[PDB]
Amino acid sequence: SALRVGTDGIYPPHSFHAQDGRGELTGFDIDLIKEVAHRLNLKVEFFETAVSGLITGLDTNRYDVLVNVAITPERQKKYDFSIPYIAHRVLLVVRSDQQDIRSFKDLTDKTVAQILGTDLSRFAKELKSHLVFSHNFEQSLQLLLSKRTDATMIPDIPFFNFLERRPHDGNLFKIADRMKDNSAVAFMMRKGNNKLTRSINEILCAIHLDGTYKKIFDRYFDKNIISSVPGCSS
Amino acid sequence: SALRVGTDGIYPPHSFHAQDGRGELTGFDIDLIKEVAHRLNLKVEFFETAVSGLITGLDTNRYDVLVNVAITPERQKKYDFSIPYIAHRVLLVVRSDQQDIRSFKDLTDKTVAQILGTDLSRFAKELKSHLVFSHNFEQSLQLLLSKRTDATMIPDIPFFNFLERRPHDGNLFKIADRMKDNSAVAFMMRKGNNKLTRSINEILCAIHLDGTYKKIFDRYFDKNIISSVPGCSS
Repeated sequence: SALRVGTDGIYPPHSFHAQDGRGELTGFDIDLIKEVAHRLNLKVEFFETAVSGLITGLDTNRYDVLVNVAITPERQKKYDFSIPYIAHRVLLVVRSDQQDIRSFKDLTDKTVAQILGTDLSRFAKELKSHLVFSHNFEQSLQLLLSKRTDATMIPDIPFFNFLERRPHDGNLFKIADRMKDNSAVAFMMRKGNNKLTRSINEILCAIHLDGTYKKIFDRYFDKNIISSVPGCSS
Repeated sequence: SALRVGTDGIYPPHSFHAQDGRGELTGFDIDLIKEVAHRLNLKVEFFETAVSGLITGLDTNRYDVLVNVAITPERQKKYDFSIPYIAHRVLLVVRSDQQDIRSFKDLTDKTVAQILGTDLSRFAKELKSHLVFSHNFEQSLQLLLSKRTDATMIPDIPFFNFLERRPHDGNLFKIADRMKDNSAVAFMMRKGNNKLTRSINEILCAIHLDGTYKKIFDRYFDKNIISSVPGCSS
């Protein structure tokens, strides 16, 4: 019996292909949902889709779980989430010599790279920024480097992953601003299978309690920069 | 229409009576669930009940939500939880001149104060401590100070609250040990109460986003000492 998971595998360190993009799907969220599946005695099956098509596949029952989804009011009304399993902080990233962008408000009438069909893309359009649509976070940062855009709103997790992979490029960017709060991130499912949701939850707590959560987290993130969520009790 | 909430009102800063016992119910978790009920146009009705009977009362349908409950896999199997709204850290507290307790393992054959029917009382019993059952955290700590017990396992929130009330007392206690992670705390409901749980989650999100959570949190806690949990994103 299968746990069907939708992802886009061009998003290190969440979901990506080993061997410089040529081998097996791996990443924090990939390893976690695999462990979840393993402990539920389910066969995991992955299905890879461009981010703008991820929620559609969930809606039409092509798969049953999406990974690394930020909880928002509208999504909570329409879908079921797991307990949060990580938190990210939205950053405003610019070239290191940029001077006229000091706040999210400053993005009005500036050129900003975002991913089509994402909430940060929606935010940028609402600020009356000028969008250039990228296919993932690596490309948003490349568009920023190359001067196609003057900023990108990007969560900390993929930004710091880029600095870890490309340290000599780090000096070309700076954080101009950050959201005042971090954001809970969870697995997202269609409403109406409370049973699967409660099962994933119980298993996520088990994974915290036995040290496996910390193992997987420290494989992919630096604990001094990226926030974890609380553990559980027994 | 009512939201029935079970609580024991002798647990500052969570749930306690104003004017040293004579006034209305107040505290962090009380104000929070009042705010949630208010946004749902529900009248709250509180059912004061000793901790040993809180979960019993929920099972008995005497009320519909319990506040300040630690998530455990054994509870996640049997009950619905809201998204977490705070975290605590379990501390092993002894008198500052206690000599032979340096780890939870050292509690075997020690006398320890714990609250009847709690998970931490169960853990003390598993360690083969000798149990002195206490009626609440204040009594746990008073048992310790008066040398009627030699330890108590207590979460940081009520332990700091005791010190805030007694600011020359710092040096009467020491923290001998602490759990390795903090512990997610949520509202707990009967299993299958999925529409109430979803409503509470939506309202908790809304509270995090409009600054209400921060207002309530800061009324009761020192943000440098007590952990909050991640925010929801707009």
